Amino acid sequence: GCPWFCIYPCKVEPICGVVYASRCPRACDDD
Repeated sequence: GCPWFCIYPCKVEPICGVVYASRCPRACDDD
C-alpha cells in the first residue's frame, strides 16, 4: 500500500521533499 505522506504531498520543501523521498519507496508503485 502507498503511504499517505506520498499520497497527500505538501508544497513546502525541502522538509516535504526529504520526508517524501524517505517515506515513499517503490512499494507504492507510483500510486
